Amino acid sequence: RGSFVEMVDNLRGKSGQGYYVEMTVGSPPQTLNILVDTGSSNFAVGAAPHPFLHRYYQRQLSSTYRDLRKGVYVPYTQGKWEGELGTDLVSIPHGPNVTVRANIAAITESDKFFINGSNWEGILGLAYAEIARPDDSLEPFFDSLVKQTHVPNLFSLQLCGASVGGSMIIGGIDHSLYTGSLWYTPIRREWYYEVIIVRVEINGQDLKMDCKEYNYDKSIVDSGTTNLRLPKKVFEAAVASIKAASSTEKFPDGFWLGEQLVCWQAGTTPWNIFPVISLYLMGEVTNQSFRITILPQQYLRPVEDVATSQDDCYKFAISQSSTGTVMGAVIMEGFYVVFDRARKRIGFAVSACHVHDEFRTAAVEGPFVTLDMEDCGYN
Ligand SMILES: C[C@]1(c2cc(NC(=O)c3ccc(C#N)cn3)ccc2F)N=C(N)OC[C@@H]1F
Ligand code: NA
Ligand code: NA
Repeated sequence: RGSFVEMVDNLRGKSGQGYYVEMTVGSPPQTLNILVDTGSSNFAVGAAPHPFLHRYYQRQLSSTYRDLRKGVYVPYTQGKWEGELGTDLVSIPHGPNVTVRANIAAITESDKFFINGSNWEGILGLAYAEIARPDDSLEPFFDSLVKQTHVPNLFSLQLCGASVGGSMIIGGIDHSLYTGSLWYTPIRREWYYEVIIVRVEINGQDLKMDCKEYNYDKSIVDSGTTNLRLPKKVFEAAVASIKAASSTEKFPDGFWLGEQLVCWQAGTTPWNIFPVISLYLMGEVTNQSFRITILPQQYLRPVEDVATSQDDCYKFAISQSSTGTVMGAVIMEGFYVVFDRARKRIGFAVSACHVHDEFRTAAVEGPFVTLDMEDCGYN
């Protein structure tokens, strides 16, 4: 408990491409890099020679592979994959020292799924069976891990943004990964890691929206999404106060819609004209909340692949949603995030590694008094 040196620094990534962990599947073990995703629930790996893939799972080489004789077809909003279900022995080399028999979807066809130039070739869905494909009887990896071993039913994520890195602590919390105190918000329902946002401030100014709007139709914590996505009506209001707060420069409207980059002369980004964003989350106690605050260092993402520009270019990375609030890598990179499944709660603490400056830092502060927090949840 509290100290897991072998697991610190076990994540890697490139900006724009997510955070992956090394895993092994089958006997003898095949090493694969696997995207860590708290917004889905299937363990799914490339299992054929798609040109974008460095490595893929070769079931024929594994003596402990068992076929389930069932296909799975998984379309997303963007992209899809299709695959064949089975089980096999799975370990995490920089993880707990155990091996478990997990479901694996061997991906045999995909579209707009793998990223060309990325270093990962599957996904580890860490959310709950309720959203597993094809249905909730396909037990997710972390459920198998907890059933089969003595690993405590929790994991924690420290995502360090821009090469990126971080730590996934499986079965525990490592106190060297955060400063000050953890504050917990209840998991409203076990499917996604769904939470409830009770108030939103831009530079300390309240948006003053009916709080149910913040959670329409849910709010989730998702390591497999880069952006902070906000429900359309909330995004319109939040961009409007952000534009106002940042008045002392003017940008094309396109910038705010993520339709254009903005660039500055290297080493001169004026962070200070951009406001901080705070989300108050439902706390553990009736009428009690806490707040997390992120910086423009989190929501202005650097874009390297600008082979038609010389300078320091950024994407505005808060965007409108039709799926509810998504607290993606934009939120998570400020924090050490504890997925405390055993107590159905998610903890946040200021990350010991988040990107900040001399004037402002990401922050997790409480308690605050907030009434009618149960009305904020959408039904
Ligand atoms: C399974 C799914 C998914 C995620 C990804 N995720 C990614 O490419 C990706 C990229 C950058 C960052 C960051 N920072 C996180 N993830 C790719 C394909 C997918 F297919 N997971 C989530 N959470 O959202 C969309 C999709 F459902
Ligand atoms: Na157990
Ligand atoms: Na600490």
